[PDB]
Amino acid sequence: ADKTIFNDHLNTNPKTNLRLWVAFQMMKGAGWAGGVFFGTLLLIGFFRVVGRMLPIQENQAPAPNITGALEHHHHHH
Repeated sequence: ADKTIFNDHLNTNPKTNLRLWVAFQMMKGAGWAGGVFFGTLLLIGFFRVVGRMLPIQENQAPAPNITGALEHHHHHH
């Protein structure tokens, strides 16, 4: 009893190692990297930009304002 209806041991098996390597790389790589990067960036990125309107404007303007700036060029003199 040895090879006949037995085998026993992993015997390295390149096919098994290859699948394990690719599986881990794809899972951890695509999942973690792609998941967190693409997932978070897209979620928080798009939501934060559209929601908060970060890109320009924001809400107001640190400028004194007072009452706008110029409705259509005026002159009080």
